[PDB]
Amino acid sequence: RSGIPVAPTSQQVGQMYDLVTPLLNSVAGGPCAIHHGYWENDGRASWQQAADRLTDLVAERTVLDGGVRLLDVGCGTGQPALRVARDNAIQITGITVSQVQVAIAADCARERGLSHRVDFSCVDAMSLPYPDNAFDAAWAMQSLLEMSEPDRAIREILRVLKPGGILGVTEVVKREAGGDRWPTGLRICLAEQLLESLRAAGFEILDWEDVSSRTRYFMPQFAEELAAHQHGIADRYGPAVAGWAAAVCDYEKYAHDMGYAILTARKPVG
Ligand SMILES: Nc1ncnc2c1ncn2[C@@H]1O[C@H](CSCC[C@H](N)C(=O)O)[C@@H](O)[C@H]1O
Repeated sequence: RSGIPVAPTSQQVGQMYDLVTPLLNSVAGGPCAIHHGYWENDGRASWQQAADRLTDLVAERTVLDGGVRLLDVGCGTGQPALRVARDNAIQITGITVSQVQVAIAADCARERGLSHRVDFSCVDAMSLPYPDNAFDAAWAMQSLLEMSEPDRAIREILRVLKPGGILGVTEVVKREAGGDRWPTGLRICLAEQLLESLRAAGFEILDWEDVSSRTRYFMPQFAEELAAHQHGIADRYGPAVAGWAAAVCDYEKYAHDMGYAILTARKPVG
């Protein structure tokens, strides 16, 4: 029944990422995935490696052939798009509200020799410039819950997908109804609420996988990485970034209530 509970504007979100990007890159050792890792065992792989696994799982579910056009909704620094573009002859349109991320993503594309397959733009997902029925597939890897009006973005994605087009969504969720923003600033949402918003917009749900048991290593491991780079965060990156950093390192107060969802949905055929 209930959908995504519904905040910062898209410009404000872009600004926050403009500010925090250099810190994330520093922690990661370069432009990085900005999503949780997925582990096969008891947390052995680095979070970067585990994040690449998540990317690969999403690509498996969404890139069904060569020669398709894919919209990466909230593309971060473009690292996941470029990972997939290395080995898939497809066209990815990556959109983000952060001009810092656009610039980094486009440079990375150039450096890697992948700009024939991937391009990046500063575009608000709540208002897409694209015609109806433009894309074979889409990703929203931890982007929908950052939006002021996620339902609006979901309807736009449905609009610009072709009939039968596939959407893959990942998100940090409240694992279960037992026991509103997380201390990191992320909107609190159940996977069940995300599903209901997708359905309500007109998507067919193909699959939901609750993978909370595979991703639980992320917050502790990323916090430890962050803590190494924590000196002078407030003076070097600004107080907003310092507040966010403090929240991540405070993960023991809340992360046990978090889980993770991989959703596959499609625009009805026609
Ligand atoms: N309204 C909006 N329109 C487009 N992108 C948005 C948006 N609100 C937030 N985002 C983007 O969503 C991303 C969240 S971080 C996820 C990044 C990427 N999908 C990854 O997996 O690495 C950021 O790039 C942020 O700028």
